[PDB]
Amino acid sequence: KQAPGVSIITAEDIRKRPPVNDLSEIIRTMPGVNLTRQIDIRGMGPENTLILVDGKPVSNWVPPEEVERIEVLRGPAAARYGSGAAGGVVNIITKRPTDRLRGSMTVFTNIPESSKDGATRRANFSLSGPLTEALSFRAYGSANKTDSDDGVRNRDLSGMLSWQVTPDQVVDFEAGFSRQGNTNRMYRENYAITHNGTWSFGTSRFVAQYDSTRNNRLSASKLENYRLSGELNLPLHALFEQVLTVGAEWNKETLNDPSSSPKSKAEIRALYVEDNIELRPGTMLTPGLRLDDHSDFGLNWSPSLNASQTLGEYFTVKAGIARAFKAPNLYQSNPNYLLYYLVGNENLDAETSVNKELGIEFRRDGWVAGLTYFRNDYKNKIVAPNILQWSNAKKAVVEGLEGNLLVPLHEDLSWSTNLTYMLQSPEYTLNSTLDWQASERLSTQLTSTIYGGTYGIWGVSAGYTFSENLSVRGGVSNLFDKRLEPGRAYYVSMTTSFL
Ligand SMILES: CCCCCCCC
Repeated sequence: KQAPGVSIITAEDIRKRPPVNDLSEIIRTMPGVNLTRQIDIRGMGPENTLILVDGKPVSNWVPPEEVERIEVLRGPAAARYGSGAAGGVVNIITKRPTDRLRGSMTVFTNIPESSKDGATRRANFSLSGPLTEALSFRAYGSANKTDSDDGVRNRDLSGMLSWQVTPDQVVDFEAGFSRQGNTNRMYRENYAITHNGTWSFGTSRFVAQYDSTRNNRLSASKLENYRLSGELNLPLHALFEQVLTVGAEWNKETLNDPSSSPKSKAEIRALYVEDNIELRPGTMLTPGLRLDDHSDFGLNWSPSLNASQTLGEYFTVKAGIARAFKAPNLYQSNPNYLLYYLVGNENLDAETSVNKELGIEFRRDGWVAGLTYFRNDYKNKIVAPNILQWSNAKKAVVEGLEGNLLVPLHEDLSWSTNLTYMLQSPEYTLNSTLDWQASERLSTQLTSTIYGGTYGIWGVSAGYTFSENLSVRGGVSNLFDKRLEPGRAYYVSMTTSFL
């Protein structure tokens, strides 16, 4: 669940700690992740956290209760994903069509104790199952209302049709929309086709994708992405046991917005090679290189080396180093667009960064303890300083510790804490959870988050499971109503399902 540079959140994790709005509320508890309200990894800023859904990029994403696992990748091992990934990758993984029919609903409602703060109700479903020996489907969708504190609506739906062409091949057809109101409106639609083959010589995954997004204003603007993607994984035994991965991306984004020659385009080509090599049982060496060619901005090399060595049964060491970048977007690279103003800038350079990490983990008898040092050294962060202009920031450093501790206090009691500590050119967060499996069915959390001048915020949380079909969860957040961010608030959730 925790290792160096990488964190994993489970359905069971989310299910115990229902968010109020989006998954950022849970993802921010992972080591090296803050909200600044958008996800920020290892100090690097939001614009360098990359958000994929089933490995596909996207620019509440996914109903929490529909998420199977969230994978968080930080720092060097995340360079491979290109621009937007210098701080790392959040990868949100969904539930998938199944040989048997499957429904779930969820209702959740969070009521602030202060009427100043505004209440939330959200609501979602997932249906999945077979049609045919060769066809399977899965639909999920959500509706979300959040009153204005003295509101805002979201609706999304996404469908997947899955076709088993062969026992060794699957195509996925996907499509759906998200819509948001409150005036400010946004409508987004999405199409994808996916081929996954398992072959004698390894595996393959090709992706086509289209995204539109329209935004209305208190004038309209439309954005569209085309993507193509190929990835091979070929295990080899030559010299040493290893798994060669080869991958290519092609990417077009178009923007039309007559708040400013109203159209703007950009194409992206890339190759990457990672080779994960077993030098010896217990030692992993994993070089890789990624070429990103940008239509405005030329070429960007992102070479990386990562490695791991085991130190007996109970310890492991991990280090890596990698170059990474962020290319500017169409708003920032084009002087004709003015936002309120701030102006694009045709002579912008891409942010570059050299990200280094080194960590140890201990693991024994349900005990887990990791510490990781990181240091990122980055250049031309794009930043806003009358008519202002997007600019390149001068050099900077980030450096922290990530720690993760997990302690079984008893068979059905466990204590867990997650630490993030950085200096930039000296703050820390601590996220802790005391968990009690009182019964098979009954489950209890105390949770705290401590910022550091330092201050504290504690929640309590309870859950009961009647059956496969029904379960219930309820909780107080900000127990002690610490103010001078949200006050104390009561929430309650019900999940029905017919697996
Ligand atoms: C099944 C193909 C649907 C394509 C819709 C295109 C709308 C512009």
